[PDB]
Amino acid sequence: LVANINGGFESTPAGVVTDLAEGVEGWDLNVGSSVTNPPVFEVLETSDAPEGNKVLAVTVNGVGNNPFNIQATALPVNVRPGVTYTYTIRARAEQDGAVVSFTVGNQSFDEYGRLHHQQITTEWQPFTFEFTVSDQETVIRAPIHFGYAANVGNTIYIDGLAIVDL
Ligand SMILES: *[C@@]1(O[C@H]2[C@H](O)[C@@H](O)[C@H](O)O[C@@H]2CO)O[C@H](CO[C@H]2OC[C@@H](O)[C@H](O)[C@H]2O)[C@@H](O[C@@H]2O[C@H](CO[C@H]3OC[C@@H](O)[C@H](O)[C@H]3O)[C@@H](O[C@@H]3O[C@H](CO[C@H]4OC[C@@H](O)[C@H](O)[C@H]4O)[C@@H](O)[C@H](O)[C@H]3O)[C@H](O)[C@H]2O)[C@H](O)[C@H]1O
Ligand SMILES: [Ca+2]
Repeated sequence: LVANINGGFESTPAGVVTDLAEGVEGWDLNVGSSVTNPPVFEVLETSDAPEGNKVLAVTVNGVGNNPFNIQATALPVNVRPGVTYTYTIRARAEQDGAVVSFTVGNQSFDEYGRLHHQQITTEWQPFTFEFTVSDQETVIRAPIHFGYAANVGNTIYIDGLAIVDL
């Protein structure tokens, strides 16, 4: 059982994402208002997909006030208080030098854990951490943050988010 839905983008038709809010089931891709140069989100069919046939590509053309202004959040993430989950995802970038934070938190924005400010290379890597649901929440979120200025001009690819009981 996986806590998150559509973790590998296989539920979504290929193409540029034109409905950030609802166009990728299991995810919210809304952009913060402080961003003035829009990013591009695209579900890509590709033979190097770590799983299945699709990945999500995020082209960062500019940043805003906080790195969370360019983001992909998995939701809902269905969990149980007390349980420790393993988070795993695959990521790479068009150019070495990209930076991503992989986070999990509640609908209050309190975080349970993160992998902070990770360097992303041109080759796929698994990024993994454990976290415990430490409050009473059963429906949480998994925000991925791309809006670091180091990413401007780059494209970050993600696939295979799986949040699983340890
Ligand atoms: C967390 O602290 C980090 C710290 O930032 C690091 O520097 C450090 O080393 O580690 C700690 C954790 O151990 O920071 C989170 C934000 O991180 C991102 O921005 C800051 C940057 O330094 C960092 O690199 C980057 O990853 C923060 O979560 C954010 O919380 C925002 C709300 O903040 C309040 O409530 C939670 C409290 O903890 C804070 O003190 C309060 O100010 C929240 O902002 C809201 O975002 C809305 C949009 O949301 C959607 O898009 C962004 C997605 O992240 C989100 O899932 C989507 O739903 C917007 O509409 C609101 O107006 C805005 O307030 C951010 O979404 C959330 O990511 C952690 O709380 C904090 O512990
Ligand atoms: Ca996939």
